[PDB]
Amino acid sequence: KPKLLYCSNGGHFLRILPDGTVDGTRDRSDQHIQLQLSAESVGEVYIKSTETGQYLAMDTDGLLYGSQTPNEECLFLERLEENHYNTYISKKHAEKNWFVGLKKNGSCKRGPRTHYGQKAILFLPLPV
Repeated sequence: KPKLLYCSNGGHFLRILPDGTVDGTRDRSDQHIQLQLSAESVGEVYIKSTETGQYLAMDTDGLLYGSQTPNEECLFLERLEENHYNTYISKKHAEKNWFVGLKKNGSCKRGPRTHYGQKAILFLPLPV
């Protein structure tokens, strides 16, 4: 079932825009925040926009983007945290601890600018 990913940092729902950009919005009515998570392996997931069919991904520099096709840069390691929120780390760059994150202003955070402990990397999955 689809779901929203609420980032406690700024209170934004993760959004994958049509142009391939990724950010966050507080507008629960946005059509680009309905995400479908599917697990390849336990703890590994693809995050897809049901509206545009794009997959969340992170390039070799830690930049989040919307990929029109599923590839290895779209695989994320879903990890439950003490607070019961989820952190999503790039599987491809897991050894760099590059997480999916949103700044308090709703803009995406770059992988290298993120690290555990940050409120920017905590997302609460909400089944629609």
